[PDB]
Amino acid sequence: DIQVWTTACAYDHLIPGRGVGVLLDDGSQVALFRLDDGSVHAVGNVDPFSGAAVMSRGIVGDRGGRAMVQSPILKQAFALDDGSCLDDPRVSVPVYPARVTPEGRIQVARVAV
Repeated sequence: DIQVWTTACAYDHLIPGRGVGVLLDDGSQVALFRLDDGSVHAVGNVDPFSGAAVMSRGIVGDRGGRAMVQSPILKQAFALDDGSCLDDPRVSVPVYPARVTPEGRIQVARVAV
């Protein structure tokens, strides 16, 4: 595995709970969120039911303490940690490594060979 990092933005430019769409080096589309605990999480931007590129516009919440985003129309919950649909175990979005560098830059990786 190699991680190919795309720099999203300055940490202090992302408001907690307000997702943003990020384009990775290979064209993958990502929904990026910062949470109240300071963490950043990147999941697939495409709703896996409708194909709508709108996940970044979803509402961040909790399900039994577990951080999630609800898709905008269909209102289905996806865990931010592993991209699993919490409402339908057979469905998921991809999850992408996401970090904040010591200097305060948010990056998102895709994994390549």
